Amino acid sequence: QNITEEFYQSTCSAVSKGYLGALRTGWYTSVITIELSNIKENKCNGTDAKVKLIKQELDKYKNAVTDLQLLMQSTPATGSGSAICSGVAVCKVLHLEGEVNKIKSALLSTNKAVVSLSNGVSVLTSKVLDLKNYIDKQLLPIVNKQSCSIPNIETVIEFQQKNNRLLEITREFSVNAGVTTPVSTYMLTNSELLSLINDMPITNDQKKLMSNNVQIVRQQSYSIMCIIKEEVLAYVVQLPLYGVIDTPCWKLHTSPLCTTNTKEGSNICLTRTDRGWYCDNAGSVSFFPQAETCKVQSNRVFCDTMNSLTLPSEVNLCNVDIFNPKYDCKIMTSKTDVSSSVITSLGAIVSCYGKTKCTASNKNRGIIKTFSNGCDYVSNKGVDTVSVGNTLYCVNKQEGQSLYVKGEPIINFYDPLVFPSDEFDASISQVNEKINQSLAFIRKS
Amino acid sequence: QNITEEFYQSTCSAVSKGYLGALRTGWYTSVITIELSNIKENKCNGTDAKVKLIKQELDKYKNAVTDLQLLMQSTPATGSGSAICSGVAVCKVLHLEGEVNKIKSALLSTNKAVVSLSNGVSVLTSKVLDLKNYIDKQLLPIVNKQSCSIPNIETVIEFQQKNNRLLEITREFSVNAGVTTPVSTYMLTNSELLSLINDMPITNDQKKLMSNNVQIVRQQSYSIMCIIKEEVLAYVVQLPLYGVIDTPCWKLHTSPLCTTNTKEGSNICLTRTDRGWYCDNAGSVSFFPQAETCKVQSNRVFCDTMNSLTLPSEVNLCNVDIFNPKYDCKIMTSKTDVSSSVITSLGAIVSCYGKTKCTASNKNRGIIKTFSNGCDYVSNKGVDTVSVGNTLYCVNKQEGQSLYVKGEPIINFYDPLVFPSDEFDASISQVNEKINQSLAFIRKS
Amino acid sequence: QNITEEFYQSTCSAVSKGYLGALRTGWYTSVITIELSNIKENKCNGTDAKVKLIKQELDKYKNAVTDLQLLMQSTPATGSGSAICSGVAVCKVLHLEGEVNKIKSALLSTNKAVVSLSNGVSVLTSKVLDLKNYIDKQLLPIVNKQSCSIPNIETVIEFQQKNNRLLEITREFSVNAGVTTPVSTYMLTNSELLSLINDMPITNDQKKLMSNNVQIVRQQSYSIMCIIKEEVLAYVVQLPLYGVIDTPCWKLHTSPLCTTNTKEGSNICLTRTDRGWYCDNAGSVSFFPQAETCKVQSNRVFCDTMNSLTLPSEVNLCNVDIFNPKYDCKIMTSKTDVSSSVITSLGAIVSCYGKTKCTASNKNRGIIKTFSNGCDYVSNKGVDTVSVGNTLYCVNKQEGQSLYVKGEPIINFYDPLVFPSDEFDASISQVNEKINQSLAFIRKS
Ligand SMILES: *[C@@H]1O[C@H](CO)[C@@H](O)[C@H](O)[C@H]1NC(C)=O
Ligand SMILES: *[C@@H]1O[C@H](CO)[C@@H](O)[C@H](O)[C@H]1NC(C)=O
Ligand SMILES: *[C@@H]1O[C@H](CO)[C@@H](O)[C@H](O)[C@H]1NC(C)=O
Repeated sequence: QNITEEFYQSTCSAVSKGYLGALRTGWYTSVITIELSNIKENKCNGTDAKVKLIKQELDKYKNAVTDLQLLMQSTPATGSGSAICSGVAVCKVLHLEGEVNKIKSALLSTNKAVVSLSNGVSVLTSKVLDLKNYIDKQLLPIVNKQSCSIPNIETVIEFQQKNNRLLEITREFSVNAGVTTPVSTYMLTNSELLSLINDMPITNDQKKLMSNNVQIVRQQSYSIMCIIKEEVLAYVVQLPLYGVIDTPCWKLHTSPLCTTNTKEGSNICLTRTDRGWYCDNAGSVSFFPQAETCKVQSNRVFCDTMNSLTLPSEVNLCNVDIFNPKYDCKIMTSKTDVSSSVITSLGAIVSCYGKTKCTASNKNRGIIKTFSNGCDYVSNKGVDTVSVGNTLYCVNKQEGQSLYVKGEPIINFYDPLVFPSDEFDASISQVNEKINQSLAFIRKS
Repeated sequence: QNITEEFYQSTCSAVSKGYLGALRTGWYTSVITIELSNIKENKCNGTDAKVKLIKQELDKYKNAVTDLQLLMQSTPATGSGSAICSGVAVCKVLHLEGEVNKIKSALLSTNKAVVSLSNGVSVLTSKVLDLKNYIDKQLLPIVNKQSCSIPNIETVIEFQQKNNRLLEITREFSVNAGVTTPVSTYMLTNSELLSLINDMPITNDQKKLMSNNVQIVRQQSYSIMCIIKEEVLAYVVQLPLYGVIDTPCWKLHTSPLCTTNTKEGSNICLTRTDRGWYCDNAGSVSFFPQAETCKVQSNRVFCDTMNSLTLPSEVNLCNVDIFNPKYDCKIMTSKTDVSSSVITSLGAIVSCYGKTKCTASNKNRGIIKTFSNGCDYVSNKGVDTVSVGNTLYCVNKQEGQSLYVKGEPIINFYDPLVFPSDEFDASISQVNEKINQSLAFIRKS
Repeated sequence: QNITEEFYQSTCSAVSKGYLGALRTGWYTSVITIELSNIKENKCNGTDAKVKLIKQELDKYKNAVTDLQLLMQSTPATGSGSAICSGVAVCKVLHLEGEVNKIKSALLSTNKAVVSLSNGVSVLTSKVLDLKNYIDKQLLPIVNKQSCSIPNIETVIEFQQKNNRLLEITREFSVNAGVTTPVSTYMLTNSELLSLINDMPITNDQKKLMSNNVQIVRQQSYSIMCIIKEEVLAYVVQLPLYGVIDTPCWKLHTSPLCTTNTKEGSNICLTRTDRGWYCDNAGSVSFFPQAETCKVQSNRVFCDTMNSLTLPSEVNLCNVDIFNPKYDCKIMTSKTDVSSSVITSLGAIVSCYGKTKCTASNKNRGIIKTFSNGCDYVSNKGVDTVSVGNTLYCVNKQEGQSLYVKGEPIINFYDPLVFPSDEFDASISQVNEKINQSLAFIRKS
């Protein structure tokens, strides 16, 4: 809906609210088959140029098959094993006798079909390429006589086009040990992906979500290689199921908060930690510390709970009262006052320290705001760029309302002499405990 | 010019000087257009193989267009938004009525043309592919009658070649949400890029710089997707403008500096921080902490100020006097004495501790130097490899002069009992303050 | 052989044993040549469509050559220079007069041949593509008369197929500054790679190792561009030599170990550091801290000593007695008790703290184990998934024996009041020294 922001002058942090999250909680697996032709090499008296072209492209087909075979003889472990049991379980059933034969029978007359496998799983199977019909109908009469028949030039071109997708799939499955992500258009065309979404047990509102964000769905999908057996190449595509929909989400931005004394060696700094994406999830908050685990489109966020930490909902109270006893808000300390800026969703935090020249400009008016020393913020309303030293950042021109929440910077409530200035993973109450221990050591002395 | 190095035995660090830097300070945007053909699907009585091949490749063209359309209906946010306002501003003008019509008129007779847009911007527009002329002249008489005309086999091949670039551009813009970097040869051929450089408002010496380093220019460029409207596919290429040229640059190398006592638990360590690239920039120093933000060719360095910190020029004094009061030189402390090596531009720093077997060899002479415990350095003059434990590093055979600056290791000026051994972001004066506080706690006790 | 595991309840860590390692200790270089045709552009009266197609593909060949030339005029430095001297040394010899002429003579009649170069190096050279013979025999009579001869349509297609590999090689060498890794099938086909392995000075058991793990070999190989000179395009492929074979290897898994008091602010935490792969190597242990430097297939591990640290073999004693004086086992401390899990090779460590809902389920039985607060472990025998908060991890279904080594968690031997709770790189004896210093400051007070 309406994206809003709140800059907290006291902690040098901003919160971008109003995003609707879609969290991955399940997987929907589907079998993608390619019917191949078991045609060991055949040699006939051949010289005409069309026959040579056919045997060359046919040799590229034979090698793609032996290569997928050496990929499946020994399958190297991947860093994705913790996210693919759903699909590996389908591949293990397919290796059973008769299971590849069932899908070969269901897709005998149609391209798409639901097939009830062993393990009681009603999976949706599909056949995106048919090389067995093409090689056996158009090519075998051409290489399985005493002397080769002459194929027309249209067949030579059509076979290079059809065989291409097999080769590109073989290239991707080979360089990535059978597990590819994102799922490319070679693994699944956009036309095949949307029809696959349409044939899923999800709400009509959920099909609209995935169909309008196909690139994000591709980036949160996996393609797993199964088996080459009985003239069938099968591989599993693991598509995301978003069990959490339209959940409130926000993004925390933090920047160093130092004191602005003029004598070096007398300044202390604090920075809030755990910046990133937060989403309400099942009575708790799902936090995403890595930056690439959440894709954003407009007001919408797509996260994977695979790379999240589960925190109590009281973690949001670091945003309204950082000194609040229900949650131990985390900070880091240092004496490292280098100027920097963070481009938020609707503005910019600027931490200006020392002699750094910090400013905010409009493209036609020029410099419209000069930051003094400390931590400050400017909205995107009327601002295009922000300069810190020799670096120019661009402000997001997204529509929304910014709110500047005035307050005394909390770094000023701390005595420099007893401050712990090198904590790398501390907490507000931890630092206070270090101050009580440094104050007991001076009373005693 | 002449690359030189200075190893500082006192701080276990080396500085590689003599590089000439080219820092990105601006962007030069250009519009790249592809004229497409609005030919909704047309069906005629067709069976001949050439007609089938044409309709298949034509179907691949129709899907590439609907896919670029679903990419532009909802454009996902990227981590590059802080670096692309220059190009997003051109796309927003193109969405105005009449603006795509202007560039369609300027490139009616020629491929390249400067076009004055709204917003007073004289951008250089180009038309690298013409599918509207080819489909409407060679293909439409073939599918827009009662029965399809038979196209010759040369047309079938020429259309698969021309249509290919559209498909590869669609693949890259789709998997990357409309923003690609580096800019591939599909987005812009080397022939098109060099002619685009030649037609820029830069010095003759600056065109020679970018033309001789096209791969680095590609790696520091962005390709942004604009709009598909009125049979025109437009996308913006953002090329770097190096406002800083031939500026002095240097690279700092640091390695842990420990004491070499024989009893474990009695050794302390120090390591200089902020290793990376430094360049003189507008009265200050631009520091690049990330390693991949600066590309090196010979004596030349290409950095992006987007990922830099602006530091006072006194930061260079950590290299000549680390105990110097004008700048608080930063260090890290530990008791972690593991042997390691750093390959510098003209030699190697070796931090040898414990029982580790450290050496420097020549390919035909063998081991020519055995390092004892502590931090040392060897030039590339006569040295090919350096071995630390079970690891063999290769020495850069670049020509230059190395200078070994002798001095007492500063770790020896510190008493172990009161040393702070676990600081992760400290400073020379900070550590001295921790020593004064630990010395007041023992006087008191 | 048999993969086994040991979970140590006292330190919240697990060790996966039984892997056989293959460590890279050497390089085997090979020259890959492509004979090109020096045919500056030639123009004849041309209009027929086959001639146009030939000149278009020929123009793509001419540009691929000028592009490889601008790549070799100025070669940008790469982060791989410390691992490629073996191949750069072959390129420097090839630039000598007569050296490219020798390999051009040895591969005049055959595709593969061993060639003794200057520098006494008996390298294996190969010629994977012949464009000089094809252009000069099939194309030059077509563009080097007064008017162009008409080539048959088979030649037009065969030239687009042959020229393709040159263009794909030019694309990869251009975007990566002459050094590519992994080595793609365009640089070296699987058929060419296996024949290259077969012709190497290695044991019959070592050829079987590399031939059965070609994708891992590709990922641990480099392709380096040499020179374009006298109608010859040469580039060096650096293949790994595994000097260490069948060496014992193990993987250490660590998870935070906190106390489980009910009052926040009274809990302390410890986590073992240096998680990753360890292999016995030449009387010491080769440790691999980065996760991507070791590829695993079944019981087998493939590491590169380029990114390893050499540690004494006593480092294994942190696994049986962490309080052991022969090695100072490393830990990190905090007060950061967030629940998490680590999927091991044969089970899962679960660090459950606070109100987090931690469990282990079987697909058909449901929740079979509920973890209480502290650090615990569950084997893969009967367990499919493990849930921590809102995150579901998948358990590896690999066969092996797990051993739960019971013991009191060592975090309970520490008094909270004097514990150092913010160390980021500490050691067991270091922390004890901080406790002795905090105990002297309270006796004194
Ligand atoms: C520090 O001492 C004050 C004084 O009584 C007390 O109120 C506060 O709770 C103490 N802080 C901690 C973190 O124990
Ligand atoms: C530590 O004490 C000495 C003794 O007077 C003083 O000279 C020095 O400046 C002090 N160091 C710091 C960092 O305050
Ligand atoms: C701390 O003091 C005890 C008491 O004598 C001693 O045994 C121990 O070795 C000391 N620890 C360190 C790390 O010096």
